[PDB]
Amino acid sequence: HWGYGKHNGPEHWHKDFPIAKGERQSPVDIDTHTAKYDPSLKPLSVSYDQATSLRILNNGHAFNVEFDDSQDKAVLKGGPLDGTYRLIQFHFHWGSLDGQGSEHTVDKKKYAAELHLVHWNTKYGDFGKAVQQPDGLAVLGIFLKVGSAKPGLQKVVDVLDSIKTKGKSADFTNFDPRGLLPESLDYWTYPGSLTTPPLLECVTWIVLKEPISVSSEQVLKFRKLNFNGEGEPEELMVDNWRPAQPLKNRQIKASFK
Ligand SMILES: O=C(O)Cc1cccc([N+](=O)[O-])c1
Ligand SMILES: [Zn+2]
Repeated sequence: HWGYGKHNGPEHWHKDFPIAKGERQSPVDIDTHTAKYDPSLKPLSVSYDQATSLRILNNGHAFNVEFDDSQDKAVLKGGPLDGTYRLIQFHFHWGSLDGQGSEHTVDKKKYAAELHLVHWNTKYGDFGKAVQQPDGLAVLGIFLKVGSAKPGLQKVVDVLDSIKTKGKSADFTNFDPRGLLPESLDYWTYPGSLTTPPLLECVTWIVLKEPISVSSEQVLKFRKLNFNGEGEPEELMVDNWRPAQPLKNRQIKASFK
């Protein structure tokens, strides 16, 4: 099934998911010179004080930190959005080396990794219904550069040994995602898609301008994860990023001058 090898990676996905060649696919390259400042954009409202993390899962593609999304406890609002979007999970994409790993690029620059905080529009009731709608999801994307450690990341890094292989989970309560945010909430936004199959065109992307810094040691621990299941040939979970897709008939808008 789909993955990130030679035989099953991004360049193959269209055969099972023809929307891979669609009009609003993600990620994209962000051309900072052509993204226009939109004064009508609002500040983003990230309200994570009541967030309830529950579990961390290796799904064979990344690891997900899952939240209780049965009430409006961690929500994203404002920005480009109408209405309220509940946090369901976050996950990352990363490289085999520090010079690649992000999905979005900035003037063709690849970051070492990219964090995706996935939220669904409460007007649709549940995640599965929301992904069927063009305004169903809001994904907050945050770039990771290698430098100083991110203290708030370390709890995640240190549990990864317990979820080495596909289908492993571990309890992961009381994790505060605020510790993964940069200082500024300046952002770019555009309409796009899930970046893994089924590649549904249901996402308002909000990509923060300011990266977070993580240490080399932190990203090295991401790269010890496995795509494979327990006792299968080990294949390191690295390069689990989809490359930039054609922008087509879209505009990327900036919240900032
Ligand atoms: O790979 C999946 O399981 C599908 C999926 C589910 C939730 C968010 C997603 N995203 O692209 O941000 C993709
Ligand atoms: Zn993602």
